[PDB]
Amino acid sequence: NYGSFTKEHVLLTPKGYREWVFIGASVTPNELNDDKAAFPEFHNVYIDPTSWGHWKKTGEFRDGTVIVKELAGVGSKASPSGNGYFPGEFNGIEAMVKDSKRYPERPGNWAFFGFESYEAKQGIIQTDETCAACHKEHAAHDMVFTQFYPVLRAGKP
Amino acid sequence: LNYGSFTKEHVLLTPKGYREWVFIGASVTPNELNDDKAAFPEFHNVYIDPTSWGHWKKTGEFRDGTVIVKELAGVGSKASPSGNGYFPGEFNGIEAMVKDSKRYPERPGNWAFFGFESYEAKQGIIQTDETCAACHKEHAAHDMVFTQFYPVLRAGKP
Ligand code: HEC
Ligand code: HEC
Repeated sequence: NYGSFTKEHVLLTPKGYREWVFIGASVTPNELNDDKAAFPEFHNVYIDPTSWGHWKKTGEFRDGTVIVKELAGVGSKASPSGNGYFPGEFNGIEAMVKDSKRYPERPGNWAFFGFESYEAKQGIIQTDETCAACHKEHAAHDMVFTQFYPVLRAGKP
Repeated sequence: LNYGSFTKEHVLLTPKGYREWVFIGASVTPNELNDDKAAFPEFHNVYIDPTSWGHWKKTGEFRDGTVIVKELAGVGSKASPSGNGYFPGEFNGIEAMVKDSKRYPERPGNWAFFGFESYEAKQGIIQTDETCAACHKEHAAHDMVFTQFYPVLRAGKP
């Protein structure tokens, strides 16, 4: 079980998630979003190893699934490989945890967490309006935007 | 504990399970920003093997036996509920590089670079130094790897 939680079932700030299973990266640069992306700017997304094993067998997110979206800045727009976007420095993380026992009234049993900094002890749980509304509305599978996770789409049975 | 499988002629066999290796960073060179034909289209998701990641945490150096896989994917869209930008589509192919001072004593940095004809190919095709190493040698921040674009590596070294 890769998440740890407070008494009130708040996700403690994940550690070592960069050693979890990467499932996809997207980029919303500030310069293409009126100088402020909602989630600036590169997004590197990870699912915990245990939930990955379960996804390879079921194509479903189990209770205990932790997904971390790590934000990084655009570091440059041209390299020897051509023009585009290339990452810079880390900016922070978002996370979501699915758990029908801890979050029985949350849409999809998912809890969404923001993090004040990489130094924070624990996440801040989010109201449904702030995160779950957009994800339920538009994500291809169980409030996870799998249309942007080719690792997931190719790993499911 | 090495992650590269090789023929007897030291040819790297097509890496399997590298999507469970340690992701070190992602970039994108969209076709539309490169004359409709990027050199490596389009998203690049880069992995380093778990043993060499463990060694990199300790030393900030690539051990003998390092395998790095660059997985290419398409731009699947440019707009999503999160904003405008680039979002990946389907998998396009892989590039790889393997460090080995005994198998590859005459290659710059002892790196062998491999292209792969498709995801079905049994093995890679080792590349001449002109085709890959020359660019990597000449611009990569560290030991022919573009660590300026791998924040995972930079933050994970001592
Ligand atoms: C990516 C995200 C992830 C990664 C898993 C996933 O479902 O994709 C997490 C854990 C997370 N966000 Fe989310 N989000 C949105 C989109 C389109 C993507 C994938 C493409 C990309 O990386 O840009 C996400 C969309 C939205 C959004 C639409 C207006 C809302 C308001 C949010 N997301 C809000 C939140 C959170 C509230 C602070 C939060 C903790 C999220 N998302 C977590
Ligand atoms: C990315 C790459 C990687 C990942 C490791 C790394 O050093 O970044 C591999 C294994 C690989 N390529 Fe290379 N390449 C270049 C640049 C700037 C980046 C990182 C930024 C990005 O992802 O876009 C690379 C540069 C170049 C280049 C400059 C003109 C050439 C000709 C090549 N690369 C050629 C090759 C290969 C020849 C077929 C090959 C097997 C590569 N790269 C592997």
